[PDB]
Amino acid sequence: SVQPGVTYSGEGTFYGATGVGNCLYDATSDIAIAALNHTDYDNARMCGAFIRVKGPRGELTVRIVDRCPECRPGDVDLGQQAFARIADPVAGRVPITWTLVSPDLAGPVSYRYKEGSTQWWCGIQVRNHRNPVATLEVRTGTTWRQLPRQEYNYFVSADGAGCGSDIRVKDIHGQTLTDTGIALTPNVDQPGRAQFTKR
Amino acid sequence: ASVQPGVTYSGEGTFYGATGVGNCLYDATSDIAIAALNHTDYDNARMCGAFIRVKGPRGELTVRIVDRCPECRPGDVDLGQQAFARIADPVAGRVPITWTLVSPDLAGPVSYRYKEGSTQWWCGIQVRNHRNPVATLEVRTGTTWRQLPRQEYNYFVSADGAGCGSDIRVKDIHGQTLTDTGIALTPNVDQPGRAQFTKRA
Amino acid sequence: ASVQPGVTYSGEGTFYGATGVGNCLYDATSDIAIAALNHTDYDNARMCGAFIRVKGPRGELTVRIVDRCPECRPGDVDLGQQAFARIADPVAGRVPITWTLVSPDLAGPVSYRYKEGSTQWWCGIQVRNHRNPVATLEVRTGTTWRQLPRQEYNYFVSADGAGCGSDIRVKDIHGQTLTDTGIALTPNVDQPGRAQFTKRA
Amino acid sequence: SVQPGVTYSGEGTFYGATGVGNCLYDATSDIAIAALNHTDYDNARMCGAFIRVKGPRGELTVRIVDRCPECRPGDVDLGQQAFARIADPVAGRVPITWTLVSPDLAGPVSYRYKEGSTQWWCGIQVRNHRNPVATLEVRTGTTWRQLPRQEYNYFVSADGAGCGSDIRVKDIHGQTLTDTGIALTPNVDQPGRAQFTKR
Repeated sequence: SVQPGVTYSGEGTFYGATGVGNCLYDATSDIAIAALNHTDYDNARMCGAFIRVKGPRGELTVRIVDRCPECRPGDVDLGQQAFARIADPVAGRVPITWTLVSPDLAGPVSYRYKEGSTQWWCGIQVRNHRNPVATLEVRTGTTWRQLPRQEYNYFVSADGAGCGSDIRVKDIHGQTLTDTGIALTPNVDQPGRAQFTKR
Repeated sequence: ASVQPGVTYSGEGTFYGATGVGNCLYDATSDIAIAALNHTDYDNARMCGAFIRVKGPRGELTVRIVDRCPECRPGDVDLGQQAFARIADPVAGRVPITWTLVSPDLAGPVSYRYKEGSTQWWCGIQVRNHRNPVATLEVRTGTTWRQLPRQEYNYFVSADGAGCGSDIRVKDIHGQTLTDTGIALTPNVDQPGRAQFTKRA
Repeated sequence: ASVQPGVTYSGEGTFYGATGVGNCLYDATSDIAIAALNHTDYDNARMCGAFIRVKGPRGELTVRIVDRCPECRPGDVDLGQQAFARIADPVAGRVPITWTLVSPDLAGPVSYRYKEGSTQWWCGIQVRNHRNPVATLEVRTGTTWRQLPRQEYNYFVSADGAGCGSDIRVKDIHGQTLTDTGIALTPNVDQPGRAQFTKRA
Repeated sequence: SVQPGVTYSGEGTFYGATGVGNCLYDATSDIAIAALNHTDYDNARMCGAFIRVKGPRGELTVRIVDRCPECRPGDVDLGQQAFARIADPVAGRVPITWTLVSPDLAGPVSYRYKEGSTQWWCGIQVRNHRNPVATLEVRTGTTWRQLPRQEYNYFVSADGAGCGSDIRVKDIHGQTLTDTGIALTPNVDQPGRAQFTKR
């Protein structure tokens, strides 16, 4: 699995990325985006990860927004303009190396309840996270309940437990941020009060 | 993450020739109160070592999960032969059951076991004697911590050796973390930690 | 193998900006009647290229499956935006639908496409223009045949190159086999076979 | 995936095999049985496969009856007495090489309906097959329906379609055997009329 501090080798390709994809983020005007190969995508664990990709002609930090099912471990399918920053587009497929980075990013994490969320059933997506998210939990009285991440990058409470309650997220470095006062309001990005530490 | 505390599940109970060995990679035991859990609820070993109180037509018994039943449906439990006779007529073969996760009295702290062949270059760690089911295990890497993915065979594995032999911390399904140090990198020896998870009412 | 001929399914229809590219690895198309199928029913690309007749409040439309929708539930279809408007009011966004597999009129035989980079050491073959969903693909190895496993990206792959460039035979979900020869080991070119699967009433 | 005509390398271990296991076969007095590592087991595709295993002290053909989740690709967890034919039990873990074989085996294939099979739901297991089975289908009028194999080595018709009808099985070599007159009778092994070719 993808780990910080490790340089991976693979192949870079490109596609018509818009920001929509398997991570269920919104379309973006930012070109520095990519789909990650299925293996490394890891059931959305790498959604929103920033990776710095080196190609024959340059390097660029991109955000993972999508999954590439036919790409092999180590492979990255960059957006068309992102690819042109690191390689000649005529080459089509080029050697790359890349690493997971913890970049500058302003503001706190935010939370988005999935369409149709209520106290009976809900899903939560984390947005604006500096480092990849490992887990999400919701408070159930005196204890907390982990919500399983789905490949489409929402953490789901299938029976509604904890929906509308306190939320806490833990990144891949082991840091936990706890958030109160997130309303049970589908389709709105709600800021928390903290960001993960820049590593 | 189907199985949740505070929920009563319905299903069918069957039995098999359980010895204590199985998909959770625990040891043979003389204890009767053991069972295999259906694949769905087993949940990639998240329910390994869980204690569930099972009610059948002839009684109730708290059993620990030591194995996985691939053909059993959600809600189903394949009990050890002697455990089944405590809650049902063995001649029946298959009976209606209800069950729930429990947080029982348990003596001693959690323990850790390094997998055969573990070194600083590759390792796996199994948790033993945990009062509540374990959700996650991490090892310390300098100033940060690294999650080790649990395999279906109930070891949390560090494929590149990072954190092997370092501090360990485990988080149960209720959200409580226990941190342990001084666990030596010694394969196939159970080593006690400092504490047990809280008993949940 | 959830989706079966002769069965009608209920679910929810939504829409997305479909261009024809997607998880089935087909080419961009100007055709209206395309859709993504929910992950469960997509079934590891078994439903790639399936034709389903979808009914919504405004009427019915036969669409071909070109993509997979991971967040959609069993029974759900994520139609192309223009296709959706044939069966429902786009302002509604999400509508009840019913649908079933169809065996439509289709011109010409099946065709085969070797994946980029296919050689004697590794190859993948995609089937195109098939009237009914494909179940299996095999390549001839001397006196026997070898199944190539379908990947979720809708190529049947020979991981070690065995049978690459050999005779090919495909079996549809109705159990009919078509055997084809003379398909060259030439990546990125659609090569026609000699026959189409039977039209099923 | 496991193919004929290839020599695989791995490690041999042993366990208390009785014949019961992930393939849902019955207990047997034959000691020449083994569990195959999860990857090569391949969702029961290798259930009932015969593999010839060479260890440091001997060679033995065993039948796959079970799955070993912690074993790596190429690894075989033999029954205790089978292991003792190819290695000293005190060694515990030994290098092995093995191949998929098409051995002598008498009688035709047989079929077993799973407990609880009816016109509304059924499962079918194939027994006494010389070569591994790839697919099983049941006849639905003028067409045939593939039944998906489960990891527990029954092919299941979730809605009962084809249950009690004609059955046909195709082995990994591409040979199809068709059988009529198999009754919808749970828990009995019913012989077909043919065996797969000895390759």
